[PDB]
Amino acid sequence: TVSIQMAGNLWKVHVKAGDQIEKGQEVAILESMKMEIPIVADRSGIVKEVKKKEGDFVNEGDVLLELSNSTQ
Repeated sequence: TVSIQMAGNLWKVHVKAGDQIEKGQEVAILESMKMEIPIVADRSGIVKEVKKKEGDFVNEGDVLLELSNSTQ
């Protein structure tokens, strides 16, 4: 699974089900602390599903997405 690491609102998201990501690739952006901060893939994989959308509330450990390689 991949998850947000801080409280905020999920400024934008760049994945969809069936997309592919690689460790350290950008995946979303998080608005908090009166800044915007990138969110990067904890691991590579095909995206199985996305659990969030643009502007949704997010938190530390709150899920962003699920993979066709999430350990498994």
